[PDB]
Amino acid sequence: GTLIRVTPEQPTHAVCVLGTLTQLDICSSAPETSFSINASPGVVVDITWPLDPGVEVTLTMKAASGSTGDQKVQISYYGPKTPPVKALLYLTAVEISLCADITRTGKQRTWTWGPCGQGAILLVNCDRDNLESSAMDCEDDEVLDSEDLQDMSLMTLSTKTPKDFFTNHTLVLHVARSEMDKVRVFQATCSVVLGPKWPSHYLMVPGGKHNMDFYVEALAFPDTDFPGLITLTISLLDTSNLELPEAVVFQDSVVFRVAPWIMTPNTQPPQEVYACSENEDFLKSVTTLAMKAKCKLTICPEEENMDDQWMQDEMEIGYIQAPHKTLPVVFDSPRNRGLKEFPIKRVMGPDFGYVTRGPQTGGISGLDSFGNLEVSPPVTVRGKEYPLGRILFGDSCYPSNDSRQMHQALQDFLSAQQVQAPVKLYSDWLSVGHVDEFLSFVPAPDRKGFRLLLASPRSCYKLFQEQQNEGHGEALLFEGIKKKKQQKIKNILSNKTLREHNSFVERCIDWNRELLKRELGLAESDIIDIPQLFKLKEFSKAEAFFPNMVNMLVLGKHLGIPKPFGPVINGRCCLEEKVCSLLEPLGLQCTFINDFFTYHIRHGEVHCGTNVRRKPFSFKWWNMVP
Amino acid sequence: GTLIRVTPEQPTHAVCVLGTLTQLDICSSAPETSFSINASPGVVVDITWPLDPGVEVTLTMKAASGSTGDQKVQISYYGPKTPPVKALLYLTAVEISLCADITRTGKQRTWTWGPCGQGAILLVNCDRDNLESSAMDCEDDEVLDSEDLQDMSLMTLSTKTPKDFFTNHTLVLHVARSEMDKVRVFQATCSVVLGPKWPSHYLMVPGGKHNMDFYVEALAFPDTDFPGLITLTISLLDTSNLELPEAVVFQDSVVFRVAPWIMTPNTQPPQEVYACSENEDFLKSVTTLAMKAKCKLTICPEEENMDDQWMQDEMEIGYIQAPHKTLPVVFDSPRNRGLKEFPIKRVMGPDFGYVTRGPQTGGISGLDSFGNLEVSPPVTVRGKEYPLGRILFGDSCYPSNDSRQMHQALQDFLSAQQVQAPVKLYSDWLSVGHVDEFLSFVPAPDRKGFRLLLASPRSCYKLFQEQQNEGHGEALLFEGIKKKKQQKIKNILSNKTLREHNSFVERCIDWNRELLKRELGLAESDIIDIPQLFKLKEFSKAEAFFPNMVNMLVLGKHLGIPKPFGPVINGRCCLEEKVCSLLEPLGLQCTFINDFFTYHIRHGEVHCGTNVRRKPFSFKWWNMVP
Ligand SMILES: *CC(=N)NCCC[C@H](NC(=O)c1ccccc1)C(N)=O
Ligand SMILES: *CC(=N)NCCC[C@H](NC(=O)c1ccccc1)C(N)=O
Ligand SMILES: [Ca+2]
Ligand SMILES: [Ca+2]
Ligand SMILES: [Ca+2]
Ligand SMILES: [Ca+2]
Ligand SMILES: [Ca+2]
Ligand SMILES: [Ca+2]
Ligand SMILES: [Ca+2]
Ligand SMILES: [Ca+2]
Ligand SMILES: [Ca+2]
Ligand SMILES: [Ca+2]
Repeated sequence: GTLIRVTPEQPTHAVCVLGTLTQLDICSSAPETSFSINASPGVVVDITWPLDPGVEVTLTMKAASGSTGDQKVQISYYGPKTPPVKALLYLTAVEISLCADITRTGKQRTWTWGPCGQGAILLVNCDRDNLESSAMDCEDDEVLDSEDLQDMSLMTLSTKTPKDFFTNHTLVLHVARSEMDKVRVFQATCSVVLGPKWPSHYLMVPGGKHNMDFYVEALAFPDTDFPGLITLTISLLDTSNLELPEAVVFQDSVVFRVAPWIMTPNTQPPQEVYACSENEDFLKSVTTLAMKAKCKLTICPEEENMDDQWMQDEMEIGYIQAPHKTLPVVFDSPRNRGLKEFPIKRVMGPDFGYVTRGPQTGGISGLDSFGNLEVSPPVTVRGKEYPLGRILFGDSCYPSNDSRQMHQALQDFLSAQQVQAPVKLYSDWLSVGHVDEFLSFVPAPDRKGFRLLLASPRSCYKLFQEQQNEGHGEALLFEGIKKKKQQKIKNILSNKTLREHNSFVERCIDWNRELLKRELGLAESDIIDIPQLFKLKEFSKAEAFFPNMVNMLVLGKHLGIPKPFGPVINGRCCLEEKVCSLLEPLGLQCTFINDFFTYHIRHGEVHCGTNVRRKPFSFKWWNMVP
Repeated sequence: GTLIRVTPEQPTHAVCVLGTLTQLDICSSAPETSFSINASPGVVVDITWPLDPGVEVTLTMKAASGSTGDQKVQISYYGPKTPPVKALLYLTAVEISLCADITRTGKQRTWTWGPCGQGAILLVNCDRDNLESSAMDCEDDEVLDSEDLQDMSLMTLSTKTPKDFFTNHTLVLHVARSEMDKVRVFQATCSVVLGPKWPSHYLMVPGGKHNMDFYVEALAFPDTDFPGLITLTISLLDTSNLELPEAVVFQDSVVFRVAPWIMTPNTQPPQEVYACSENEDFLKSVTTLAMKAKCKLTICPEEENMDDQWMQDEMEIGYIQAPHKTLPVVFDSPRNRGLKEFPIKRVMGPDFGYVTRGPQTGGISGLDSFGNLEVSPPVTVRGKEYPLGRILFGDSCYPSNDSRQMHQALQDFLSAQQVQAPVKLYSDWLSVGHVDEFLSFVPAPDRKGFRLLLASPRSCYKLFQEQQNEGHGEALLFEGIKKKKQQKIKNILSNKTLREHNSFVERCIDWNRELLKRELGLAESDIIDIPQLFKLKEFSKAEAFFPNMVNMLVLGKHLGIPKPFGPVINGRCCLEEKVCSLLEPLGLQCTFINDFFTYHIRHGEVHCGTNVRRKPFSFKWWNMVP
């Protein structure tokens, strides 16, 4: 909005940016009734008229000027016996537009969510396209490779002005000081105009028609103290008077939203599998499973591992997504065990981003291991859509001196990525304490296109009771293993303290069942119970009695399930048969992997020993309304 | 939600909290068809029935139990040739309700804004009811006075259980560790159960009917890292098994929203005026003005002042408001000049809260003085209501090496009080740089019930030109003052560099005019221009040429306006006459106060030398939808 005051005493000179509302004040300095308005054909006035202040006169230009004051407005004041008196306005029209991909196609004042929303997207430049640097590309103030610009967002300044216009006007590009530490802007022809050191920059623009390209990268993910928006503004300054200060004539802005970090559920098609190298036959089995599922396979060796076999736990592979660019990004967990370097050294790289949260020298729990970080498949809940699913992570039921939690910095980060609205589940009853110890998700061809699997002592008691009823009470759990105390179905069933333990575990699992039902919108027909016994040991914390079968590797329809070594009835482990009877009808393929004397005995299973990069959702996160 | 699994093998025992959904799993452990359901009259089952898993059985109790298992459910399984087989469920119904003033009358799972919203309110306990302490009451972990509880929010736990119930159950009260540093909870009969040191506490509750009262205070205002919600939860634990861990049976919560700090515009009725004590006749004039406006008057003496006369600038008196309690609260500015102690020592006190932001040892601007902090009267803008008005504060147009801004910590705080959605205006062209240097708001009996006053060189040129046209060109500005270079209207008008300066100032004021028009919804008919000349001096920054009349004390309809000492035409200063002609038709009373050789010459005026506590809005902030 602009109000030009017109004065018969002296002509006025004004600039008019096209797309702006220019109005006239004709009354303030009127002489002494009536006025008339004559203007050159480039000017459209909307409004032989009386000198009433309340009546509005608006001026709109159709085209940029070819020279200063090349459009004219003449206001004629007159009365009953007064010769008409003229006020002169000389206008200069210019085109100043700051453009970005506000419609999110790859090419209002605010950023809005959803399919009818508006607002451009910025990716954090947290990958490493640069040769032999150890840093994410956005840690310096330079575009070091041409490929790096593909991660960046394009913004253009179009101007159309007279050839001499910037003799007396200057354009400045700026960002609030508030936001300068989270963005960097390069000018193309390729060097920094805005960023952490500099919140504004004077542009060198020639008169006429000109187009100037900028590349923009984010430096920070949305977080507790950063909602995720960055506004960049162009200001047009009048520098006509050599004594007087600059005078802002016009401001325009674009508002960017920083891309959130997004996880991928087990129901997204797998692309690449990870584990550690002893476990040679364990590695054989996942190697064939990866082959069957068409996945690239990467392995971390003893040298790099530093003895760390829990490839599930230091990292989580998500992705960031903008209309121009989608890339995988590793969330590196602060647990900083022997795998501490793996995400940094050879998961971070060309088109593979990095991020980490939490204290890095100590201040951590078991529940900060990313076996305690999962996501549901897409779900709709009492009408609210979660088309990227909901992050799931384990916690206690209430905070006590003895309870554990994932570090608040991690929880806060996950929440500030609004788009998979986290749900806290109860996992602290488990010795290790990870949600993957009692749940998994698998694809299914019907209902909602998945099933929630839950560990279930109920199902295993039922299974073993049926076996006994059919005469197999002497059947031995742990047939196979040369150095473990074997146990008969009869004695398993008659052990009253084992049954009490498993009643307590069942309760803990039931509590979460119902939590997932409420928060994820599940009916029982969404859920499969997997026969699974547990035992309490050390602080009354639960570990698995036999290899924890729910803690499986999901590679499409190909499943890597820990071999339980259950009672062999008619030539087969009945646990394996029960699992197969439950999952094969969904068209899933179950391979049972011996993880016993390498994973199981150190309190984890196949899922705990592996990790998977999966295909990002096709649904665009910005088309959600969180 | 709860799913009880029933088993003919063995009876089950369950607790049922009234108001909860209890469902039965009848199929899982059914024998081998059909089942029937018989229950005692206290139990209503909703559901001679087939053994289909998908058919749901729900159980609801109407009354609390008098003893354990005093309600019964019996499930009869049968078939074609099978005698009916019974499963037994023994239920114990209890009443566990956590209550607060969720309807906001003084007495869903989420806090919601607006007149049909829900959610209780918590005040920050940032006043000082305690005798001779220097601290806000919420800095310790004790209720030291009975009056202190009036600032606190009541929350009640009602329970109705069997007399022996808490033999095998325990209740715990908790808050996330995330939120414990921002709340404190006392138990009444009076000591702390929850707070910064403790996130949970085991309640001692007797069986039967019991009611336990808690008092809750907030410790933090909503801010960048605190959206302003605090959830407190009660968990019911089963402690029946002496070996096994506690087992959560039921959780319920109340969600509190912390009251935001709120400012009061000049259109709110005044209650108390502040200034500093030399200025004896300045003090006389405000003393009479306060008297006319029925205001208490408090004065800060030379000893305490430390030479600081700018009582506008260290502090801003707002208020916090809950259904049970409203109190004034002083926002103490970090400028920490000679008035540094005044807000702490004798504005903070009984039913007068305190808050401060920003760095306190150095790191400040002129624009952190609270002459640069104002609010508009209530306004509606293109349909959006701002029923408490919009905070207004001064800034530059873009950040440069030479621009100033209010400290980000202050801006962030003001924004996080969502309820007066701040607007940044342009004040950095002014030497001192405060929005009060160029705007004020006054009550008016018509349109929107106020006018925006703006300083206007345009109006003063017009005024002086008319004077000259009427023959008064020799009239002297500064008639009155014995030691200042007087100046004739003729020479004022003919000074071309003065006119250039005032053209630039006009532009800066016009820019804000239009900003206020957009952001506040104003039409010109909302706005009065006040004749005012400026001059540029020192960095081309604007100061007032004569005492800045817009910088006035608004006490209802009684105005304390700086005496301009303008040209005396027909026995009166024509500036004073012009102002009176503009404001008297609105029914305002103008007193012109000589502030010349005490305020004006040190770059400020009457508003700058004073401060006002005003009446809080009657509209309840929580009934807004920000
Ligand atoms: C399943 C999952 N995500 N698991 C990680 C759990 C195993 C791991 N084990 C050990 O640290 C360990 C050290 C020494 C002896 C035995 C086990 C863990 N607790 O993180
Ligand atoms: C109008 C308003 N809110 N004013 C405060 C402006 C005056 C004050 N003056 C001085 O500090 C000063 C010191 C020494 C000599 C003259 C003036 C200020 N700049 O804060
Ligand atoms: Ca770079
Ligand atoms: Ca890059
Ligand atoms: Ca790490
Ligand atoms: Ca890249
Ligand atoms: Ca994981
Ligand atoms: Ca206290
Ligand atoms: Ca108090
Ligand atoms: Ca202070
Ligand atoms: Ca009080
Ligand atoms: Ca103020």
